[PDB]
Amino acid sequence: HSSTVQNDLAALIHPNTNLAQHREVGPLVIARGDGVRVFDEQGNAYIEAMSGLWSAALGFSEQRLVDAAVEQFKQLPYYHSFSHKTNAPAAALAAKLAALAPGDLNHVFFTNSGSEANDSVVKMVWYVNNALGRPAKKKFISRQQAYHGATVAAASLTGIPSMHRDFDLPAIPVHHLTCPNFYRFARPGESQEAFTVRLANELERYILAEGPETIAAFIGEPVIAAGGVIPPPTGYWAAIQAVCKRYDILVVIDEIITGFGRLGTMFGSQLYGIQPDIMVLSKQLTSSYQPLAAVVVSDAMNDVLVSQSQRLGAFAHGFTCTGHPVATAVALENIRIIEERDLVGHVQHLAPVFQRHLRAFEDHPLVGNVRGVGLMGGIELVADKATRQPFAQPGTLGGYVFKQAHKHGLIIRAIYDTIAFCPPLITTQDDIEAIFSAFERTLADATDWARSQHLL
Amino acid sequence: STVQNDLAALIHPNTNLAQHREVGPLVIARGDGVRVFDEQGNAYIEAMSGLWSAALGFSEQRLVDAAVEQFKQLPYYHSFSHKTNAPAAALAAKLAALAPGDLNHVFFTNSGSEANDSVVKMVWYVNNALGRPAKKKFISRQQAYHGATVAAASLTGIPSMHRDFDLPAIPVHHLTCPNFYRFARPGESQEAFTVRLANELERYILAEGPETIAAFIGEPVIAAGGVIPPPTGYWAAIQAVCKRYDILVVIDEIITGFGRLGTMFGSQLYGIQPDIMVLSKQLTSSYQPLAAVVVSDAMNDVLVSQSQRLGAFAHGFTCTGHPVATAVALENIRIIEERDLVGHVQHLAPVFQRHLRAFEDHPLVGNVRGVGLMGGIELVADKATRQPFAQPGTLGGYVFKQAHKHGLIIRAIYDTIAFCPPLITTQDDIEAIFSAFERTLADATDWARSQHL
Repeated sequence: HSSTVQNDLAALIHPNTNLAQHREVGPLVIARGDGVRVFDEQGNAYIEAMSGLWSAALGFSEQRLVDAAVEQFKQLPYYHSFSHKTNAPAAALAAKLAALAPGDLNHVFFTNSGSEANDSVVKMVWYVNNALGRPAKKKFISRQQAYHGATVAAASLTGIPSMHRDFDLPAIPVHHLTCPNFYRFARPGESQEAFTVRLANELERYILAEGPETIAAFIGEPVIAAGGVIPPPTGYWAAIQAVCKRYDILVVIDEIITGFGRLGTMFGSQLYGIQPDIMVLSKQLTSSYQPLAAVVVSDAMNDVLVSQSQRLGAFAHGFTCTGHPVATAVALENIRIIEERDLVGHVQHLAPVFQRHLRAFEDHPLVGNVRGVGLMGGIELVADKATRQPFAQPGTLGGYVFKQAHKHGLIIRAIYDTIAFCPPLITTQDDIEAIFSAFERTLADATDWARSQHLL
Repeated sequence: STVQNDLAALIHPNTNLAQHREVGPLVIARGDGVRVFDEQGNAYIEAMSGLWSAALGFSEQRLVDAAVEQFKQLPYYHSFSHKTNAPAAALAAKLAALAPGDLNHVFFTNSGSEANDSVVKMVWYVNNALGRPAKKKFISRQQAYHGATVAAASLTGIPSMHRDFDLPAIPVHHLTCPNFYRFARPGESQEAFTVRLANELERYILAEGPETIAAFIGEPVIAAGGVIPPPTGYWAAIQAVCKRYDILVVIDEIITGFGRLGTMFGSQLYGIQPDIMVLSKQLTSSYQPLAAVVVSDAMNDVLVSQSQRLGAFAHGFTCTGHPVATAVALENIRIIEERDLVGHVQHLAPVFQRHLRAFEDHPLVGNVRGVGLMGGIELVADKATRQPFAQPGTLGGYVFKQAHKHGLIIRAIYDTIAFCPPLITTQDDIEAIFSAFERTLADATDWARSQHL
């Protein structure tokens, strides 16, 4: 027990942690960062194959981000954006994001987190529809296994059952479509194109049952990340958009994870041909070196927001650190770096090698499914490959892989019994070989451990 | 280029977005102690510390140094799945020690809004765990401010924050605003007002059913709703009622925290023992986005017992416990303690309050109120009848704009002028503030005649 461990154990409530287990096993203290690696307090190295929380695009020791922070700290360490006040980095970053975003996504509202951002979206949509004299048009459509944040509103949009348990969620009008997961929900011999068609029919039937005039918006990640790295089936996004367009339902695309090159395009929306009305960004926006998120909205949306100020006085919504000069300065440098080094290009060239390494595990006895796009992938472990069936208590094996991978210098994320990989954009071919080498040893240990636990 | 960029692409918080297209932004470029400078080089005394937040002013190098030091070690890591970092852990322990009572467990967020949102979820979670599914309603107050997320803004009780947002969206009741000047009956004492306010709460609980009411939330002093200190005895009475019906007491110190009222926490000044305390703003002087929820041992025990059967506390933000933001909070608090800035406020408060009170007999001023280094000057149309103006906020709106021409940034809360200067404010700064305000108020007296009110 070091000073940090004693302090942690006394006083710190951990997010997304088994708080009871935590009292027994205690924390793992991370002390230092170096490229795609982080080091614990004892000096052990770990390849961070998840970029932290899908977030650390430029790795854990990019000096240029520190420099951008330092530069801005010396000018103006803090000011707000209320009552017409602004600062240069926020304004520049707004314009940058307006330019990068497809279509007429040209207006930016800043928050600290993805959660706050999605919460802001819910409020904006309600506000807009009230302004347009459509009081009934307020319901959001999401999907099972979606993740959209942790505030009451955002977590309501979230569709992972464990994130709702005992939190009285959803607490706002939300309907969750089935998870677009071909491996799990496709019928025998059904094509992806046919699955897409059923998924789109599911959406349309729901709209018609509820009444289109009651449905304001659809929200979705291009690829479902925290829900188990589930890429969409072929044609999914074109079908979903066509239905939304037919019934005047806003399309809200959550690129909190997919944004800034993760899928081999700057935004996942480009890869899947999505034209959002609203796009939400965070994480790789700053490599999480600073808390920042952005809501980008259409000119149409913005026009309604503005027309509301005409009759209501002010847009009565904001956070203290909305537009923080340091956080936005860091985002600007982060984006400069991604463009200048063509890291989107790098991902396109690295993706096939990353995916090939993933696919290598298809024929493993424990592996039921492998899936991935760009530089994000998942390996789902199952009890029986024939019946694609999960384990007695899902997450037992994944939980073990998560712990055991540490002993081989690897940090991954277990989503129940799916192992997730989302390495930094600066990952090299050599880093990939190191990751999967370490994972192969972990999976060997797991194969042993699973037999002695009589799980298979 | 900043203005063109702003006008093209930036949706401003808490701004008239239509007016913004016409007048455009004011670009703030540089900071120096209690001053900020625009792009054109004009100086302004920031008598609001930004948003009640910049405790150590706008150019404290030690905070930058703490940030830089931490950036070079570990610029980012998360606190999920048992992971931790040294600053987060140290800050948790520090806050656990500073907080009164058995407030010993800390959960970190980026904002006050997220923090209060977390509180709502924690309370619901705990009551579900303890087999009380109906016990979920929050009690707040008119003019309260608790944040801008759907849930937090629902707790907020400023009507303009709800307009056209379909809020509240969760079970909440708003008590009358504890504002003696405004809502006392003729010749009523503060002690009597408090008694009615406490009775109001109790009778509401009994009418709704105590088994449906989970928690009370309140700022010790209502800040954003118009710098409204509680009436005498208020907090003792409110606590007694809450205790009687097993209603959690949640104290929002997002603004009052870290010396603002002349004690480290406002809870100490007013003898409040919270079950839950919420902190932000002055926690980092807003140099980094950070907030903290501090909870009792009892609360925490239930959170822990839930992990035993659910497998996880299924709540978190990416930047929960951010090593840089927490590092900065630690240094910020170290600085407040080392310089005894709580002590500084105690010695400066009487001078600050005296300067405020000087305006009591001004023709435009109906009421002056304040505690510690927070104050408000409420402008009215008639001092006799304590009556507001035709459209509230017209005069205050003018004072806000006009003060800029005299190098002063304040905040207009409708027609109440708010003052919340940095903890590092000096006696000289105070004289400069009120000097500039006196000129502003003179301009306002002229402007009010020509507008016929």
